[PDB]
Amino acid sequence: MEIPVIEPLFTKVTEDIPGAAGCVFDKNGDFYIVAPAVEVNGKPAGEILRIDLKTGKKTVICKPEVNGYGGIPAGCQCDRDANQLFVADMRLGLLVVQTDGTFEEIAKKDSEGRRMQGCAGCAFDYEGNLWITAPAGEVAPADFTISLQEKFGSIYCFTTDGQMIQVDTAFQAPAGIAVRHMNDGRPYQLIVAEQPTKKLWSYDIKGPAKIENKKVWGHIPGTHKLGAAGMDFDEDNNLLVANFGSSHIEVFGPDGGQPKMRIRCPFEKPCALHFKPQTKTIFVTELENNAVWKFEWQRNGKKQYCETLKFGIF
Ligand SMILES: [Mg+2]
Ligand SMILES: [Mg+2]
Repeated sequence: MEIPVIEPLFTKVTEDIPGAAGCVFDKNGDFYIVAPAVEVNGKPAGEILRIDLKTGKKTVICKPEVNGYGGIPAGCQCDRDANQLFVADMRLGLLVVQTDGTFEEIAKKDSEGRRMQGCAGCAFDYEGNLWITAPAGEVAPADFTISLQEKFGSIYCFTTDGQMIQVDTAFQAPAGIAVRHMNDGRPYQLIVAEQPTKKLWSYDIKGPAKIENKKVWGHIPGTHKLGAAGMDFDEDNNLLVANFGSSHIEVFGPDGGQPKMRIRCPFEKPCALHFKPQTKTIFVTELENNAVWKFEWQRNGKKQYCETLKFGIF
């Protein structure tokens, strides 16, 4: 059982973005990168940037900061009803960021009164609930910590009613995250990457912030220390998963298990992925060259929540 590999042509899009992680298309087809970077001394110096795709030129729209504590934004999703970005920050929690660069911190505490943990990945379901991974410890002003060895990583659901609910915990560095939907649009499965354990986990989604039947859903190949990072579904509900401790993007079928195909990259350390809406084009961030690339996949992406806005014919 050798896993078949393809080597499509990758094209460089932009470069020199230290930590280039989360990326997203907004409702105008503009492209954003979050850059969870620090300065030499270690002070957070996170950034959210917009990329001109015909030129690769970059524009910093936001340097998140709260009480002089800098952000480490890592993951991002675009909203549906308003063109605004929900941003998962490893120092600041969940931010909502306008295209005009202004932002709001969403929650200092969760629904049980606990201080919020720093967040990394997030995925809207089609009902507008945001599922979030939190591999960091408490948000600032607490000292930064990371569940790369100890199991204090957590999962949240930020519901359409405005509740920040912790739905599971005791993960070792949860990273990427995605929601599988049935053909009729109902959220069905939550998939969570547990980065250093090489596991992808699945839950049955029974409602807003109600998940159960947790199980190991997929295995990430590779012998290195870090496995899965970012992930996204294609329109057939194949899950593409950046394998950080490698030069590959893994492709799982709807049934999980072992990858049914691997995509070899011209670089190590793939981090985040995102389809361009209505195209087969996948954008990939990677931390060997701190750069962004694109390549063509075999079919279009699964529509993100922000693509599901509909309007009465009147
Ligand atoms: Mg649990
Ligand atoms: Mg993505």
